[PDB]
Amino acid sequence: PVTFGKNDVEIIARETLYRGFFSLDLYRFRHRLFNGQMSHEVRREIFERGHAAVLLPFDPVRDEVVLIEQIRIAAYDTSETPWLLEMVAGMIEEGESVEDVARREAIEEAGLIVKRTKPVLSFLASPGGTSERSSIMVGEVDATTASGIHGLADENEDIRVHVVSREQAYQWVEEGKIDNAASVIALQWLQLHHQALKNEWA
Amino acid sequence: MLKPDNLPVTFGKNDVEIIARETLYRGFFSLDLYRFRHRLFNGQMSHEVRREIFERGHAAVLLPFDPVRDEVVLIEQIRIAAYDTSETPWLLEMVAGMIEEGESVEDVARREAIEEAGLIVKRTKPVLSFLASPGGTSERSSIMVGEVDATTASADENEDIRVHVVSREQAYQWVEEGKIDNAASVIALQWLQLHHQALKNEWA
Ligand SMILES: [Gd+3]
Ligand SMILES: [Gd+3]
Repeated sequence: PVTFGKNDVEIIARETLYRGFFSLDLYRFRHRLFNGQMSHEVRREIFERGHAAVLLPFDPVRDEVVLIEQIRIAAYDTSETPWLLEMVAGMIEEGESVEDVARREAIEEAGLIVKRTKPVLSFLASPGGTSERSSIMVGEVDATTASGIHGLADENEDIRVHVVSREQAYQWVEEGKIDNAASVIALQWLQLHHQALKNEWA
Repeated sequence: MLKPDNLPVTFGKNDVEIIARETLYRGFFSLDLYRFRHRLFNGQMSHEVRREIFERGHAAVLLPFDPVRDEVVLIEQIRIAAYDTSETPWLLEMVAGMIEEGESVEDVARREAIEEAGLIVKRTKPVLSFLASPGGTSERSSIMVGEVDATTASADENEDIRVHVVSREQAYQWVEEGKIDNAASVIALQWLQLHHQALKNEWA
């Protein structure tokens, strides 16, 4: 399929336009046109904010899924509410594995202890404006042991756990009641592979 | 009075308030800074919270699908941002384009289908709209499946965009193996692998 590779691109230079907690970078480069020639200097503004580790909490026996609720203001302007139904996830720091970063966040965010995890898919949220990459992973868990609201909240990441059936969470995806990238993919992947997974596990 | 809309979530837009939006940087793509407060699940009010948001505009995505031949039309194209975490910045994607004032999702989809793939979309169908990374971007992409005729595959941006026609099954397998890892394509192709027989019957 794809022809060209990293030797077909010459990155002239990069710059940081802004730098707070997250940075916005500038990539200047030239590449192979599909007709064989190189292109002029091309410019692209790239949002650089690290890579993500995701984790789909799935209870094989009960055939349920554990969802995480929280606010995401970014969603405000194009959704009925900034509060979203999500998967477990954290930003991958220094030299951490996605597996660990994912199991570590399953305790913190949903108070669950993942037992047996399996990789799903690794995607780019939007190659057109951000270098961010997400690795999903499916994780076996007992829905029954989820935690609840925190009396003394984490205003940074204030979370409310939601436990629903596998089949339902999926309809919410099809219904548009679950529209963040990580969730839709993971849940879509589950709908296509659940029967095989319930048998492999349990 | 009129009853409140339903929410599969606990709080609505009325439970948070956006104090302001300072601006960190501005290009054709801006980086804004939201300052806001909101209810916590413990029933209390949060102190002021600041968050950097990549304002990137919103897109229109189209999945070129040939029911009768059961093929899909892909677009190959470079996306520098994948350089650092991919073996190649050249990705296989769907027909997409930015939606701007006075334009409907279906319009951009139909327009971009001709200038990127040189295909003429017949019947279209709303599949699903998703948020890329609500934790740092406001971006939103709406998807549609476009009834196409793979033989008609062509194309304007040809030196900047190469079109590939493959069968549904081969495309999906490339998502499974990771040869297709961009959100728009992954979400689209999975949806299709779950509905094709019904879509083929519908457009039959
Ligand atoms: Gd955390
Ligand atoms: Gd265009």
